[PDB]
Amino acid sequence: GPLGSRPFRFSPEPTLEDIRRLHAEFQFHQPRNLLLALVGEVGELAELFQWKSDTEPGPQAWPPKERAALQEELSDVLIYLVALAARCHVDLPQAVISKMD
Amino acid sequence: GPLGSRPFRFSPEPTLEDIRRLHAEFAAERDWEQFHQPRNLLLALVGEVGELAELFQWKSDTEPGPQAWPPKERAALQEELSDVLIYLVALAARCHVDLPQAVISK
Amino acid sequence: RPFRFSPEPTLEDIRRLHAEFAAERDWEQFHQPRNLLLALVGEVGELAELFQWKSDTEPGPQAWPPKERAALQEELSDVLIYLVALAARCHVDLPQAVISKM
Amino acid sequence: GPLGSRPFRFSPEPTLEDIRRLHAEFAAERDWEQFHQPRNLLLALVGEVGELAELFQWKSDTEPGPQAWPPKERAALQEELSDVLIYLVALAARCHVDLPQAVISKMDT
Repeated sequence: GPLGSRPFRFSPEPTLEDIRRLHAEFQFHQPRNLLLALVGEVGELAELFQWKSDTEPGPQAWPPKERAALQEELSDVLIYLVALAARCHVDLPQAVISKMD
Repeated sequence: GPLGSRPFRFSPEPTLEDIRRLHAEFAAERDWEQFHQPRNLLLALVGEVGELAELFQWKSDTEPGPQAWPPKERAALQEELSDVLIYLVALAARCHVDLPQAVISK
Repeated sequence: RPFRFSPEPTLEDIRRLHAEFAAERDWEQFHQPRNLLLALVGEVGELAELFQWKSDTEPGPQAWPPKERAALQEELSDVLIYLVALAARCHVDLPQAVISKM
Repeated sequence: GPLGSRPFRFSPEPTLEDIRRLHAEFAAERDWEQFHQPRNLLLALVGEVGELAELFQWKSDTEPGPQAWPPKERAALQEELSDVLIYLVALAARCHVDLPQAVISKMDT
């Protein structure tokens, strides 16, 4: 019915290419520095779930404030991941295809 | 000159959404959804982040750069980078977070 | 004065000290394997942050100024404590798993 | 009963200092001190944390549980927990941080 279960989907933009072009528009962008920075954000992301066990409600039912924190940490991880991949000259989008075979 | 010249770029596709749907299909087709719970995907991502760090662990800061890494290492790097990306996408989708939008927002 | 770790506390001391700090707070419900594992990943992240701005220059962390060294000690010990807590929750004898690993 | 539970405890040794020495000896024998710079050890630690995370990734916490896993898995667990501790010890030492003392200092507040 009209009140439930629309499928979840991502917006079509920005794309991985757009995201990279945005990062460079914003030294310390050495591979290991970006890798360490990624690890730090992955840690932030993990902090949000550490005490969130089975006995509790999942992320799509978390309070708007909590969800906002989740969107931020997920975002940070992606940003450094794109930056790192770019820096390494790895065609990230393609790498995903050259994988699934 | 007409030599080592290539303004590195990402291909215009797959898009993050293409990657999501792509991975969603691959899973639904194998009945993997049961494993795709948030903490599971989070821990899977951490596992892949560990694999990626392994490629850089003994690599010095003054060295050439991943760009100049032998081909076998460059291939491993491609795989791990994209392994981490796939799980990050799976995790955001499972949490119903529109990743692309959260990044421009960020 | 050659560098060394102090003789104690030991890993067992650490396990004990942590086990009591939490008990005196009724935190046992929070010490489930995956919870502790994720908390540990969280601290490894804090530790990583102290080094992303750096580079392995000859003068290492040993020459880091006071505030930065206090921070490194803190994050390092934060990681160790959750690791100890995780091992205990898993009934893994960490000290022995180590020697038996050589 | 006789087949019921019992208090869990770590062995009295090796100590953290003992572990630092054993690892130092190992890197000495194989000549790895040159690769054991702080950032290398951190990233190596991150790698082992990844190995450890893999053992738990598809396991719920309301499931059998580690103290009940198959011996082969419990063996892998022991190995990965050890790997994380070893690099942690190595990173600390390489940074001249008295790890045990840092714990005490922490507990003081």
